[PDB]
Amino acid sequence: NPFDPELYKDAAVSAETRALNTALIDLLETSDDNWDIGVEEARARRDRGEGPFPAVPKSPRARTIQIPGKGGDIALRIIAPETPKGVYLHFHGGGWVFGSADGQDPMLERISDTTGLVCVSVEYRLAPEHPYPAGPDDCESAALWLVENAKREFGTDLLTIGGESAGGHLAAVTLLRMRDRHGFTGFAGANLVFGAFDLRWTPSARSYGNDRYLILRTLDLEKFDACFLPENVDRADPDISPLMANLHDMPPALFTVGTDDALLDDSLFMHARWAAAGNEAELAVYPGGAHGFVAFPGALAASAVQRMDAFLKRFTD
Ligand SMILES: [Cl-]
Repeated sequence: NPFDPELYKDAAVSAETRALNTALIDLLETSDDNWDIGVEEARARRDRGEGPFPAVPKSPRARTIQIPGKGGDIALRIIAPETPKGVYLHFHGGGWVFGSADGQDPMLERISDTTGLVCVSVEYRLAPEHPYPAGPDDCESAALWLVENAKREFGTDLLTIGGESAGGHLAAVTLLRMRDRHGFTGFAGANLVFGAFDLRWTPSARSYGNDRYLILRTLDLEKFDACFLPENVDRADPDISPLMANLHDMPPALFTVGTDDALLDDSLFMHARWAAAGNEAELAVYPGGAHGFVAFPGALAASAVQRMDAFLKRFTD
């Protein structure tokens, strides 16, 4: 199914999806570029709800747990059911530069209500103020804290992980760190939503181009790279590009991606290697889907959401 070539042709893109993408492109090309206004101003504009996209409401159910990290306290954002059936450890996207733990409360609340999972979203340090390995260090600190304390805090030891884009990257990096550095392979499932797994940039990431500002341009990836990775690094390092890693004994994973995404190849490649290492692996490909398409209205996003939430719910009983 996800390798049906028809899935990748223009004909498979619904009228609704094409129209949404066209409007998003226009919206983004009309508004000031984030790289033109600079990082801090771009964050500040999103903060006061002034960005291309309308602000995202915060849940009154959200509460915060400060845990210790290498660079100080790390904020863990919590949305919990009355009786948690497990934990969803979540990492926001934003190219290791933008986004926040409190930037997607509606989604987290939806996940928690449907799955019965307590959602824990991590405020990991952001580049370029705090380049690699700061972000990954904080995500590892969170995962470690959960393994140690989830029973006490939430009355459960069932752990899942997930994230969008750079958050998907971080989810994979964190899984591999927990296995390699701490001998822990106890996560039950991984929700990897259009993540970046090869920071050398896969073919589709290099060739997507900038002529069409559909959420994510090749330019954006190049800028994220410059912020996140010091000159000192080797992008082939498995801690930097999880696609390069030995993937043995990883949890079941769902890879969710649209065909109109610069990072398409990242999900296709990571899926293939995930399966080839002997793990359970599902690839869900959505025709015409933009990068970040699951946040938008419309039937295509709704279908991806149903699939992802059902995937997470599976690991609870
Ligand atoms: Cl066609």
